[PDB]
Amino acid sequence: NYALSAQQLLNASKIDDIDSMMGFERYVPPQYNGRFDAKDIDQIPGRVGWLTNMHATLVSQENQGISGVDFYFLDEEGGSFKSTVVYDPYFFIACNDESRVNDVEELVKKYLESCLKSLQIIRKEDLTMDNHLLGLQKTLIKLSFVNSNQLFEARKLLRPILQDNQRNIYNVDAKHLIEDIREYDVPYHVRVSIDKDIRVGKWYKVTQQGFIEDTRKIAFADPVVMAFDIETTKPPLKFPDSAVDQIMMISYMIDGEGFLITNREIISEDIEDFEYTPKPEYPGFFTIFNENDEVALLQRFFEHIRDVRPTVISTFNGDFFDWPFIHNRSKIHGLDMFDEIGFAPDAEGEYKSSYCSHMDCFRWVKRDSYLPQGSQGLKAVTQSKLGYNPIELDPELMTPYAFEKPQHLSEYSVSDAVATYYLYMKYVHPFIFSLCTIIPLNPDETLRKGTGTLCEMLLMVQAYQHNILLPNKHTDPIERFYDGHLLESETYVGGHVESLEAGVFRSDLKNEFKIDPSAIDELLQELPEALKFSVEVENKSSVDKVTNFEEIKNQITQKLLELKENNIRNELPLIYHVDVASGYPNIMTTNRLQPDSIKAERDCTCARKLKWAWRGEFFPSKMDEYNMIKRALQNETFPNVLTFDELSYADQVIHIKKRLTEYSRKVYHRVKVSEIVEREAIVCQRENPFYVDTVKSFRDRRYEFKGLAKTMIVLYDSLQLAHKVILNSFYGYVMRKGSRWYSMEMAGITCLTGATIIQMARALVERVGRPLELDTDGIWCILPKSFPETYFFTLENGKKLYLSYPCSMLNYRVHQKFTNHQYQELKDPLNYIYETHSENTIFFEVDGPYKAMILPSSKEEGKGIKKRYAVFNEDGSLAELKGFELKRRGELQLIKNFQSDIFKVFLEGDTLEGCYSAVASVCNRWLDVLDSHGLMLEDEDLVSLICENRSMSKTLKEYEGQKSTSITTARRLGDFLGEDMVKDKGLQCKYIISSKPFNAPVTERAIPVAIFSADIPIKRSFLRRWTLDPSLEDLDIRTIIDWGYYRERLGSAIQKIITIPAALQGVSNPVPRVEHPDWLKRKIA
DNA sequence: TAACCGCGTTC
DNA sequence: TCTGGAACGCGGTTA
Ligand SMILES: Nc1ccn([C@@H]2O[C@H](COP(=O)(O)OP(=O)(O)OP(=O)(O)O)[C@@H](O)[C@H]2O)c(=O)n1
Ligand SMILES: [Ca+2]
Ligand SMILES: [Ca+2]
Ligand SMILES: [Ca+2]
Repeated sequence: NYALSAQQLLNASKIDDIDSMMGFERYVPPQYNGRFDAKDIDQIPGRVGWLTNMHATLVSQENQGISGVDFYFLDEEGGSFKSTVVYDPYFFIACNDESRVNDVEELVKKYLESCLKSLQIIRKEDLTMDNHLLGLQKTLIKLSFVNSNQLFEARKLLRPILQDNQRNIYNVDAKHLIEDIREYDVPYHVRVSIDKDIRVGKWYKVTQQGFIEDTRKIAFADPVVMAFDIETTKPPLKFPDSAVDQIMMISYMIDGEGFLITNREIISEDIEDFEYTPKPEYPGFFTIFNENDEVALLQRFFEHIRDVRPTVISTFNGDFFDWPFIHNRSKIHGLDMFDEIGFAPDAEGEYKSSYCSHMDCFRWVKRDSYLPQGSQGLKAVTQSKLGYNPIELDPELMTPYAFEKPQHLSEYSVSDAVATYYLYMKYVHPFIFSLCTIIPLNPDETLRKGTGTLCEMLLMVQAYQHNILLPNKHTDPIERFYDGHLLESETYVGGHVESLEAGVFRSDLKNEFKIDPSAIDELLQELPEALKFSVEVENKSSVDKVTNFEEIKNQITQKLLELKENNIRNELPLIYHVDVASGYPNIMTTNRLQPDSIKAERDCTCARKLKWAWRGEFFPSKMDEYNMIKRALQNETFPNVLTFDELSYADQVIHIKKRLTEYSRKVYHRVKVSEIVEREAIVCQRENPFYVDTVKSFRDRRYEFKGLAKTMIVLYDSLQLAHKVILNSFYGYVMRKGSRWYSMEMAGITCLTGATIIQMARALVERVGRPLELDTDGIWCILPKSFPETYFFTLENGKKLYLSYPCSMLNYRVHQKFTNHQYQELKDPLNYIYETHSENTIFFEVDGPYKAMILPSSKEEGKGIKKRYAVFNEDGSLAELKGFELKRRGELQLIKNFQSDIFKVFLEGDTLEGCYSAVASVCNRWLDVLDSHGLMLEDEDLVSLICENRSMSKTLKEYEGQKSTSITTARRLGDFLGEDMVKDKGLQCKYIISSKPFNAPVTERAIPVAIFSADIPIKRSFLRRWTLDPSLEDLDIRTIIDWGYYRERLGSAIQKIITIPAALQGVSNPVPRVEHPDWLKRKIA
């Protein structure tokens, strides 16, 4: 009813009251009936402020509310204010016929009498419309409304008329010309922010005309920024519960000033003031508020937020723990957190306020940090991004340390707060607010929304600003068939990966090369052109201004000629990485790839016929058994009591696929059948390049960031990764569900074209050297030391121009075989003149030379290991480590600690055999611990090394009908500590494999490690039940551990990184205590 | 055995 | 409701 506007107006009245309490009274700008000129900004009457936030709202006439957006400002005088803007929400109607739009308009004027406020004829460009490249536009009816509810009230009324679309059959209505509705699902506050070009993070003069952007102001304003971490009482071996657990202490930092509140009914002593300063750039003075009760703690917390009026509250995982814990504690205690500090949970359950953004730094880590999930806890993030190791305390030991050593518990509390404040200010604050200047979202949404949604935001701004009609969101095809088979998956062949060699490759050991002579012949033929290519395209200069071109040319010709006569050679190597820079982006731009450019047979040489690969996974069942399964389901009854037809089409196909899955598993002994079909698609080179240019803009931006190559802050590159996070999702947005611009064809052209390029690079490197590993756009390789390497052109300006022949010899061939000579661009739009030119932004980059690269080998004959290796810089430091369990989250700590200790030893020795002998000494030492059943290890160190931690993605209940060590652990954790420990997601499952039950699967022998920290009577009872050994009396873990399972695991690793690779390099087993697979035993003969 | 799955990584 | 992609290692399951 109209009550929705009453509820929403009552919310807006309490928000206004809270805003005023926090210093955000509404500012109405002074009247001026004079002209608005940007140069007159100081003359126009108004208020100037830095935009920090923005929220949609409902306002009254100053009977139903009017939609608007409050904008929250920080003024130059240190104060603050908010200012509202009113804007009628709207969406469009498209027609089937443009000669009868007025007939359509009349009908809509009557059906939506109680909804419509305005109606207007708008013209927009439709990229799906014929001859739209010659100026043709689509006519639309723009329906406007007072507030957002009346818009949704219209959409509810138009759904009947849309779903329908009687007379004598023997020889139209105004309702049947309504085609679809467009731009109906744009979030209101985004619609306003886009139409008015208003962005958080920019300065404005709020005037009665509008917001006047003040480009003179360069820096951000300085908001009051606050961060806090809460520590609570925790049941031993169990998780905390707001229902029964109190808050020990809240620790927080306002603007570099640290504060700590203690609950004196849980904290055993009044704590005196102290300081925690980890690095001198992170100063932590801390003042303590030793309050007696939790009430006095929650109230001091609330009173302090009201005092400092903070516009940014930062947390670390505060949406899941801190905020809902404080909320529940305050509700138990009669406090209403909303009336206190204006904070409350929203639909997604996160905690937000109107006057203040809540910045959970965990959301930044997960999305934009480019950190492995095994390093996304606060401890790791602090080390990698802040540069110190913070205070640590066993969570099993926080609750009792409240009484025994209170100061120690407090030292941990401040540590969490100091890390969170400075992590926010040095990383999340600059990136999020700067991203708000280009993305029409408030800080809360810019921090949390998926990168795919950030891309749609950027693309919608371009579409609106070129008057391009938005496409509706993609609707997923519920069912699709191939050759009569139900497809369970449609996809494209993506990156090309190749393991080519394993073993140890090091700059101080010679390698055997066989140099194709025909390869050097070609390289000599293309050398002159490719050499001009380096100065004029790679370096953007002129061969005439060079002074050493022929010198360098002759020097390169010699090294190649020698390697032509002297083909077979045994010399020291050149370890190199070669990668295409912004590869997938540049491939799309070079080829002018955008979803609206992919078209089928149409009148529309703007061909760009490009190839992609289609892979389909279909049920082996034919359509006839599909119908049988359907009819069988129809004869069945489903719950909500519901016939199969009463169900939604999607739900029906879920059922059909499930029963079809079981039928194929029996009758066909399979579930899916894969078939790869090569396909071709047309890419028009004259389409509106709004998508292509949006990617081009962000790519050129990241080039600048990377161009900040320093040889004192490197955080510049800490943001180039940010541009990459957006660019990568620009390639993925085309396959995203619910996308407005979708084309599998475009994503497949990008992948297949990239594979073609990387295989061309490999095809020549193999004829000139030895390629080691290849993945998507990169190639790890070793080249002879006598191959032409680095050269500097001498310019008449005294300038020096880099030249890596190995790179430019490939770049020239790329620009010779993959250049788009069909790129067309609008020269003069007034008379529609298009001009064609050749475009190729695809370039390779080089890394190295590197001291050492270690590549592991498979346990299966012939196969290699992909996406895993270790590289070392010439100074001994670790350059790259990829794939190994050391980095991965939750692996057997023994393998992680063995790998950390083993890789650095691959640098010692003066021969390939001596390297393996030194690395084997470390292997035998680890084997000694496992064969010593941990005799020289403390029981604590042994559990740490022998425990494997796994994170259950979902809840145990959703894993029904499935067996896993994580499931068995979580089930056994429930039987011992209650069903409450298995309620939240992300359950970390720490377990140990037991020897008994003998002859039993590993999954049935996963004992949770928390049982060994339990009471001695509780220990035996559950161990007995889990070993199936009633006689059990000994409980030393050394007696229960299946030392053989752990020895086989250590052995598998030794075989893949050392023994089997050594055999492929000719060396004999360097760890005979680890025996070779039988196939390798046979090969030695 | 061959086919498949969950997790967490490299692109 | 909100929601970028595919290729790959490893240790387990099932029938
Ligand atoms: N999280 C990621 C990382 C990479 N890619 C894809 O992998 C391609 C190549 O990977 P990479 O070389 O890491 O990306 P580039 O953009 O080429 O970056 P760089 O300049 O470092 O080579 C990217 O273009 C992108 O399409 C992706 O889709 N998602
Ligand atoms: Ca904490
Ligand atoms: Ca790349
Ligand atoms: Ca790179």
